[PDB]
Amino acid sequence: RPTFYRQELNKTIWEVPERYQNLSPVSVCAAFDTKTGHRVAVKKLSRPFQSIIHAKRTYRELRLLKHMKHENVIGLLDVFTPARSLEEFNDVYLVTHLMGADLNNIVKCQKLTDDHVQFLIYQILRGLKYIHSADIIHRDLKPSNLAVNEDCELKILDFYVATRWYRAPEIMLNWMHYNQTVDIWSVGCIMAELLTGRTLFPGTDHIDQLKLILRLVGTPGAELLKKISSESARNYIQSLTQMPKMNFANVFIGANPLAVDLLEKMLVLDSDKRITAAQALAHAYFAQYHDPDDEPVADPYDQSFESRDLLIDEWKSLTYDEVISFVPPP
Ligand SMILES: COc1c(NC(=O)Nc2ccc(-c3ccc(CN4CCOCC4)nc3)c3ccccc23)cc(C(C)(C)C)cc1NS(C)(=O)=O
Repeated sequence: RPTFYRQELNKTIWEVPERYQNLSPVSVCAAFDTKTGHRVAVKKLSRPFQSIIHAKRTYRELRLLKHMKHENVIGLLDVFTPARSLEEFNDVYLVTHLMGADLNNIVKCQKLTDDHVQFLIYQILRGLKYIHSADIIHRDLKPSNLAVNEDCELKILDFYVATRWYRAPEIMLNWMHYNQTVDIWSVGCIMAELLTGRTLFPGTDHIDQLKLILRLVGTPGAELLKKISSESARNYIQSLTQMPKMNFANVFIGANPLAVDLLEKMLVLDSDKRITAAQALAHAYFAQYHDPDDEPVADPYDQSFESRDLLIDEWKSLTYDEVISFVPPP
């Protein structure tokens, strides 16, 4: 067992191994990992076991993070707790490599080259293909959840920019039966923003969001309309598509034609018709980076726990097991 030390950061108590030094708030903390000389990000979970909902969420994140092993996806470098036993186990600390900045603090400087956009979007899709192959959906893809380094290398993460502006319409209409391309829609909005410099759908409330969206991708067609069980929902989406339509070409004039073609494939109202991460990676827009032999999928992920209703203490023990069973990668 390592030797921990306490400290208070912004009225917040932090107890971590001496290994991590110079903690700095960024709850998350940036630190210097003495074992490697590299800067890392340390995330302390709020009140992990305060409720059954928190407990399961805590477990959910540890398991998922313990399984993520992809260049373009946040990975777990270390996980610890000051508690010497399950009895006193009450805090969880997770560690990952510290990244330079968000995709938000990188667009507030100047419009990126089309080549720069190709590379960034390619990495998002490469990461997304991986996460999707583990039967996992992000649901909150946006610039603030994208970490990029000095080498323009990207990693996808989730902080527990406007979510809604990158949110898929079927989610704001509460159609509950979301498919993975819900993330592809977000990617489309992101890519649009990187190419034009501006937020594609800058809505106030979600209603305004929906309206802006439908005026661009068009009124729901017959084919999509038949898959909507609810009649009030069927009518509602139609009521929201009463604004003077707009076209793609127009909104992305100037951009690489390959780029606008891909956007027309991501920004499709009917989620069943959106291109997938895998297909997208093979799009000619990415001819320059695409490699069928270096776009890995994930090992089968066991999330049978999701369909479980257990007591807090059960979730807490399972989580504790995961903490002690952690073995750092090479
Ligand atoms: C919320 O839990 C999830 C996490 N966890 C997660 O993202 N956790 C973390 C998110 C963010 C930082 C972080 C914070 C700040 C900085 C430093 N910033 C970098 C940018 O510049 C400013 C400073 N760097 C990293 C972390 C650091 C250490 C450990 C975990 C961290 C990841 C994922 C995907 C694999 C699908 C993406 C899904 C969920 N969802 S789930 C399992 O619940 O379903």
